[PDB]
Amino acid sequence: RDFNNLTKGLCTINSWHIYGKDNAVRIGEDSDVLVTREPYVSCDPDECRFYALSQGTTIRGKHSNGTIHDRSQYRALISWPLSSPPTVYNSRVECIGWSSTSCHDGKTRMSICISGPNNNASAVIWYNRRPVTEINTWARNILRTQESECVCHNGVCPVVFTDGSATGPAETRIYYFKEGKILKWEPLAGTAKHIEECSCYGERAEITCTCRDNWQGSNRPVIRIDPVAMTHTSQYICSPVLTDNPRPNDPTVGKCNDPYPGNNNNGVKGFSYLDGVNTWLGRTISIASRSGYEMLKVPNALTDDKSKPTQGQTIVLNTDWSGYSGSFMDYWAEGECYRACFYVELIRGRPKEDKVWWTSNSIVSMCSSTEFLGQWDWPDGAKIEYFL
Amino acid sequence: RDFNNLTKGLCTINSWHIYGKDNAVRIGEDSDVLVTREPYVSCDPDECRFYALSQGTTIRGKHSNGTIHDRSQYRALISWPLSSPPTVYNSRVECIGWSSTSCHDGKTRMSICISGPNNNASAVIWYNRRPVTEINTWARNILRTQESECVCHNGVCPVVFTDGSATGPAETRIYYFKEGKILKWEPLAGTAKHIEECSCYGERAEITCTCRDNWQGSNRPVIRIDPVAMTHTSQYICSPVLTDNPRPNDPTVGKCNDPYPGNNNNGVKGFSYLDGVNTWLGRTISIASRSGYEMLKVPNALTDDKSKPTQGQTIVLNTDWSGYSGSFMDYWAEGECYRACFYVELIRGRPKEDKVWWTSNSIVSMCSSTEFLGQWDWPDGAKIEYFL
Amino acid sequence: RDFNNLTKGLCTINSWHIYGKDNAVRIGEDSDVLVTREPYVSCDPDECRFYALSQGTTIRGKHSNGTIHDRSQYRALISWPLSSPPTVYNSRVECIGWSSTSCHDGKTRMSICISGPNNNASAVIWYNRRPVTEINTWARNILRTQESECVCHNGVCPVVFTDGSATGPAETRIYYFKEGKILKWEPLAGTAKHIEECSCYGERAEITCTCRDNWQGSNRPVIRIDPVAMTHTSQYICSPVLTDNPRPNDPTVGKCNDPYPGNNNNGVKGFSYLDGVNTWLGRTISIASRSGYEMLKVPNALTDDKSKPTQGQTIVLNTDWSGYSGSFMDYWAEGECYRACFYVELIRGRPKEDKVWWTSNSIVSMCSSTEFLGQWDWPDGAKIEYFL
Amino acid sequence: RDFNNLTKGLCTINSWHIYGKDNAVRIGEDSDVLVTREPYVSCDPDECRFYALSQGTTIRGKHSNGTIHDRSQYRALISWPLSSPPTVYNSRVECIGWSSTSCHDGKTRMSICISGPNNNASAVIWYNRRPVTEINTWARNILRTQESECVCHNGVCPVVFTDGSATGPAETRIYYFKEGKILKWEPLAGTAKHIEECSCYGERAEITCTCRDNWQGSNRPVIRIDPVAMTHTSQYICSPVLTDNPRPNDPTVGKCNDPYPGNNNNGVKGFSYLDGVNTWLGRTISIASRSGYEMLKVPNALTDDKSKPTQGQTIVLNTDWSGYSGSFMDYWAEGECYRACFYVELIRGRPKEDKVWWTSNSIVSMCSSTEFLGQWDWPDGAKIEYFL
Ligand SMILES: CC(=O)N[C@H]1[C@H]([C@H](O)[C@H](O)CO)O[C@@](O)(C(=O)O)C[C@@H]1O
Ligand SMILES: CC(=O)N[C@H]1[C@H]([C@H](O)[C@H](O)CO)O[C@@](O)(C(=O)O)C[C@@H]1O
Ligand SMILES: CC(=O)N[C@H]1[C@H]([C@H](O)[C@H](O)CO)O[C@@](O)(C(=O)O)C[C@@H]1O
Ligand SMILES: CC(=O)N[C@H]1[C@H]([C@H](O)[C@H](O)CO)O[C@@](O)(C(=O)O)C[C@@H]1O
Ligand SMILES: CC(=O)N[C@H]1[C@H]([C@H](O)[C@H](O)CO)O[C@@](O)(C(=O)O)C[C@@H]1O
Ligand SMILES: CC(=O)N[C@H]1[C@H]([C@H](O)[C@H](O)CO)O[C@@](O)(C(=O)O)C[C@@H]1O
Ligand SMILES: CC(=O)N[C@H]1[C@H]([C@H](O)[C@H](O)CO)O[C@@](O)(C(=O)O)C[C@@H]1O
Ligand SMILES: CC(=O)N[C@H]1[C@H]([C@H](O)[C@H](O)CO)O[C@@](O)(C(=O)O)C[C@@H]1O
Ligand SMILES: [Ca+2]
Ligand SMILES: [Ca+2]
Ligand SMILES: [Ca+2]
Ligand SMILES: [Ca+2]
Repeated sequence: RDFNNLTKGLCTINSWHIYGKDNAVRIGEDSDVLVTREPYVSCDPDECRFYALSQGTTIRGKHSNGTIHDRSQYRALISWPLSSPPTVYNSRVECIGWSSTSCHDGKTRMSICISGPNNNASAVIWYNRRPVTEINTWARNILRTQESECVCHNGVCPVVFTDGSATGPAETRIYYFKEGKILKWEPLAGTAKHIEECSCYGERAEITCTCRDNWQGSNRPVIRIDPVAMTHTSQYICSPVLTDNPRPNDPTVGKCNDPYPGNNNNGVKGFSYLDGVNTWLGRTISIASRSGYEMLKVPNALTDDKSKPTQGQTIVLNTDWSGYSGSFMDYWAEGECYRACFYVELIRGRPKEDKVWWTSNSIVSMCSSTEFLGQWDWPDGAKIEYFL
Repeated sequence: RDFNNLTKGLCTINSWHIYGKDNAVRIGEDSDVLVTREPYVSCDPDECRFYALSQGTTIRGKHSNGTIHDRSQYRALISWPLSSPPTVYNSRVECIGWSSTSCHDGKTRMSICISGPNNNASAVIWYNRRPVTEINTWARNILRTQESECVCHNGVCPVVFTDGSATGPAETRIYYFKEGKILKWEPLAGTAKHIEECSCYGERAEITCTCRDNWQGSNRPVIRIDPVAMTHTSQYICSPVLTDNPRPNDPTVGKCNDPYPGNNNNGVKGFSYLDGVNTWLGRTISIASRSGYEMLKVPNALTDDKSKPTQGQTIVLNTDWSGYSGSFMDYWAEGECYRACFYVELIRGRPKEDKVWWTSNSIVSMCSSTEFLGQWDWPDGAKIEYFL
Repeated sequence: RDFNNLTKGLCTINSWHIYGKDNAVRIGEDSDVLVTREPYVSCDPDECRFYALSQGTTIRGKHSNGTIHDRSQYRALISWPLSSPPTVYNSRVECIGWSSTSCHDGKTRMSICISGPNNNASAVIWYNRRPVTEINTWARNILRTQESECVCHNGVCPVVFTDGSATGPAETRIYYFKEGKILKWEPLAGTAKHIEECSCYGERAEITCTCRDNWQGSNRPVIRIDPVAMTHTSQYICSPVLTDNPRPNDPTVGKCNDPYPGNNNNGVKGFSYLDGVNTWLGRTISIASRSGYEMLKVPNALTDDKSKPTQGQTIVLNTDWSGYSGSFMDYWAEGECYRACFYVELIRGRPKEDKVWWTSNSIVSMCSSTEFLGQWDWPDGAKIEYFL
Repeated sequence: RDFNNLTKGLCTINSWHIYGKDNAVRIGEDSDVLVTREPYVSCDPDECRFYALSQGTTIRGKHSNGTIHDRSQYRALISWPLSSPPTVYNSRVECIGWSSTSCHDGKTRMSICISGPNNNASAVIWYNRRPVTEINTWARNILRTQESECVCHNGVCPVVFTDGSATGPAETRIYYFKEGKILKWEPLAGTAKHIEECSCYGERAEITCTCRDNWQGSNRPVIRIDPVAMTHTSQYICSPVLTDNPRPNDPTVGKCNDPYPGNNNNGVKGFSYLDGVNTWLGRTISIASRSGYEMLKVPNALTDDKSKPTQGQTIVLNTDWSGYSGSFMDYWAEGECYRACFYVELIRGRPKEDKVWWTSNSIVSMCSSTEFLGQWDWPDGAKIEYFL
């Protein structure tokens, strides 16, 4: 009933514990599970849920053929109970479209879906499950947003959008929403040169987003937002522990204010928690494909251009498929600190497994522990041969 | 807890944004989706839902054979969560029958289903999910009603019924319900010559219904209802932009008080928003079949017999199947005006696609934006060949 | 929150309107619908539901083979939303067993299931969805009860049980429950000679049950219960309009205090509303099998041994299968009178349709109207050939 | 809203009445039922539910192949409505892992799941459906817990864990949780020599757990816990009525403080109610396999090393498969005493039925009656041949 404020710091991250896993592809082999991609997790004050972009067809359905494609009229933001699969029967549609974000402000939820042709897309902003505001494309080139949850502070929920080229300069804007209405927007500033798919979290009245530089950067750009002043800055993770994909091999020195070069015109959505010595980065294990997943403790990664790992945890083996990854937290949990969480999208099917005509995924997520817990690896678990 | 009153005017309609889409036929290829037709959308104070007439069988079911037929003992008004498909497992039965309307009065919902043989049908009026009033056929020839939501003002919810010929004069009545009980009824008056399937909306204490003249009219008849005085008038859309189907080509001058001739004994359910310069008409793109769908801004369409379009938006391409269309609004949304919405029924199967033995549909709906948003088209999306 | 009292009389029954229909066999041809039999309907203060005895298998399932049998360890009382089918996914288990009754007292629901071998059955009485009281077989021969709803007055809910022979004298008891606990029980008294499967309703502080005399009677026995005094009487419907099945042809004079002879050791569950001139009897149309269903207005049927029909309504054609029938009312509806309702079980499969190895049913129900409504017939609607 | 206290004694157990049965394997032959094992039952103040460890696949699914294995990344604690089957669509995930316990403290529920590799497992303790505490393996050898409900008193919920060898001494700890946080833990004390899979219940401020001595004991070890002092003792059931499996034949004298020998390195989860003369033991009927199930009244079983049965009830015939068994009660029921309940896991498939490639189960549960009720037997009911 009151707006949530980001009054807590991050809990100390000494390891990662299992939080949720839906095993959707394994289950959907013989049940009515929707084809998805671009998943995430997001909490309300009373419940945490899985989110994704449906493809408007089940995996066993004949319409799963062609679901490698990102943008169609048959996609929607859906949510469903934590660690359940996204089924026809339990999935709740938040809005229609092929790019999305969602977050709860303490009173109710804002959800945003973008749809349309590449040269004529529009965002619709829903609040309390009703449409409130619409925003037309400004650069006529795939208006797109975070693909993971936004974050609110005292009713203000900033959102990062990009419109324009994926392979060159583009037009990124930060919109400050309150009750679904635009209070303010700003063009991107600071030293980040290209922004896509920001993964955001909040602590002590500041919002930190780790994004994707698709054009040039194999280091990740970072936007930090003041939701009270409604202003921001941007830079890159200084660390030579490079966290995009594909990427070149790790150097000994990163770049703070420019893209680390070697790979152009590609990338993957990812995240980090940047908190002094309590800093952890996620990356694919493979430098070449969306394969494996690990967390690395890299003290002062944001500001130290020579920072290297001091601790890690494997999440997905390099012999298993990963995908997108992003940040969320339960802002309504008990205790004195916010417990960092993340999910990894485990992509199955095309293009890496082309004996099937579909592309989908399942989800695994973890939250931080102050213990030093033993590690397991967490693969999707399905046998593609079963679908043949 | 208090009855809703129609105290707001329409918001300015500068374009249409995507509101919901269930992709039911695509999904139902490989999941337990009910065969439907005659869908619509209707809001409660806390939730908006999809509605339709079930055929009492799934699409993949063997009993889907013969579902081209309109009236059987196996039909029911069902509702289900917005943008979900109507499945066996999530569909809520409102009442039994093969013609329906439904609306929430601010306190609770009235639903009306008609059933019976052609010469002996009866309406049952449910209120708060209990049967309250029954009305026997008066002309012994397919008692039938709106096939989209009714509208209430201070507890009074008028409903348009017709009984008698589809190809000649018939007996249309306006019933004024309150808490499921008949306060009053009137025979149709004014200059409309035949009435079927009224699509209604409310603003500033007046209810406007755009209907179907099946007998002679390719322009659409309009009934306007005063729910306080419980009186009405009727006429036609004066505009030469003709909105029934099938229809002749558009002339340069319409008819205000008579059917525009050229096509007899056929039609399709449709709608309009008639609000001075803020007037938008829906129509099929094709003059010959239920094919394509567009919105056209036609200032003063109701009263100006030479009014032509000043703006439009394609909703469904002429190379895709459409169907019935109708009006609803979220009367319980925030803000200072009512946002116009509509749905289009996207019919698949018979008679146009006769390699399958069924007829069903999916739903797409839009609401108005005060922005000038880019357009997409929104087809059903299923491949009939998959069902062979 | 207070116990319901039976303070109203019956509404005037001038005809019957459609109330609910699940089309379960049609739907279950291609969806996960449970095999059932012995269905009924029962209301809570906020909701009316369908009830039946599951067979613990779907209709398309291989375990549907053998479901002609009445009593197994795999049966349960289930309930589900009105006019939905009883599916694996929406069916709520009330208790385990192969004979049941259920009713809401205004505060919460009592449900009773009997299970066990023929010579060692026991009833368990649940109240507020917890087990409270148990009753062991007293005659060691299929302890059994109503197979339709019980009725409560000020917290007292009487229930009719029988234990002993189906083809000879047996031991019938009336148990008076309050909050799941036995206040009192009585052995059957009056002139009814054999009692099974009582269909009960309540009005003006009196409960009337129309039952099945399996041993000798083709007229139906009637128990009338005073739930305040906790006493009862019994007799037969005096009317020569005979309402059991199988039965001989109607005579011109019935029997008030003895079984009307001609058919031994068989019958079907049925019901009536006995209310002076406002008296309506249900029966199968066929005298030989569970085929067709009609309602007949038979003024003073209970007390007039020459009473004949003055009005009727066909519910199911004689060319369609029927089955069990029973009474319920919405005791929590608005208005000044209780509206009589009933359901008919539409049995499909064995023994009448033996090309399938299963037996199941769907449900149709009607409530009374004070109008003289036109009639339709309401068959199950499934094609058995589809299941071959 | 207040913590529950164990203020009542056990009701007198004169027999066992049927409480719930899901028939999951029968149903899942033709519906989307999850593969499970290690089930139990547990009540909240408003609802009792079935619980089990999913295998993250349906039974008909191709991924059911290999589900004989106990520990994978695809397992989760799920719960679902009482006597329903665990389906994809109705199952709620409590946490991720391959060993679990769960209990409600009167205010909210604690659930515990352990996951990880054998040498590096960890428990996560959820409370109010959020992760609160984590515990790393202490002996690096399959950290594991009860596989049935825990019990709380004034907010304190003790839990028994074991880590280390299954075939030798191991390290068992009793953790005392309150609101998901560790108040205290103790190493196992008393004369029990090996502890696994404790089945617990509470009465008069004391918690009694009957466990599994896998290493040496065919009598069952017992831990009794004081949740106020947070202290415990342990011993064995003195009775010569031996209740583990496999086991040697019953002797005439048991052992109170040592394992009864004859069978090493194997066992099954089981339970008892130890209450002076009101003492009942469950066991498999077979001494060799998980076959049959009976309850035996064995006065003073705990303390009398010559105690023999005075009464019994067969639950599952020796010609039917059983499995794990455990205790729960509805601590929130009305009345003056706690009614003892239990479930039996009915395992189907491997290793005993190896013509199928899966292993799963269904559930049956009973609660005590103060009547002397007739008995039935309660098999799983599925035909394995149907799955071939
Ligand atoms: C809105 C949209 O189409 N987003 C798509 C993006 C963009 O193509 C890139 O961010 C380049 O801008 O990336 C994906 O293709 C990918 O890499 O898996 C998936 C995603 O659906
Ligand atoms: C999941 C999986 O099998 N990953 C393998 C990948 C992929 O096969 C290709 O990168 C895709 O083209 O290749 C590796 O050489 C790599 O990139 O580190 C090794 C890894 O074992
Ligand atoms: C009650 C009823 O049968 N309504 C049917 C109507 C009427 O036939 C026409 O309005 C003529 O009166 O139109 C349809 O056939 C149609 O055109 O798709 C469908 C609809 O189910
Ligand atoms: C969805 C679709 O394919 N529509 C086509 C229709 C139909 O084929 C017929 O009208 C049905 O008989 O025909 C058109 O000539 C028309 O009417 O404008 C062109 C349009 O492309
Ligand atoms: C408890 C029980 O077995 N009830 C069964 C009864 C009894 O056999 C009769 O009432 C004779 O007592 O009738 C049926 O067989 C029937 O006629 O369709 C179905 C029902 O399940
Ligand atoms: C549903 C149905 O087909 N009913 C028919 C029944 C059954 O075939 C047999 O009674 C069953 O053995 O037979 C009749 O002669 C009858 O009894 O009145 C006519 C009726 O048309
Ligand atoms: C955590 C774990 O693996 N538990 C497994 C246990 C242990 O192996 C034994 O208790 C020996 O410690 O027993 C089972 O194998 C069994 O006997 O059916 C099933 C269960 O899943
Ligand atoms: C369910 C079942 O069939 N149980 C039978 C079992 C099993 O076949 C084997 O014990 C498994 O190997 O064997 C018995 O000799 C036994 O142990 O008492 C008899 C019993 O009838
Ligand atoms: Ca990049
Ligand atoms: Ca027309
Ligand atoms: Ca009889
Ligand atoms: Ca053992």
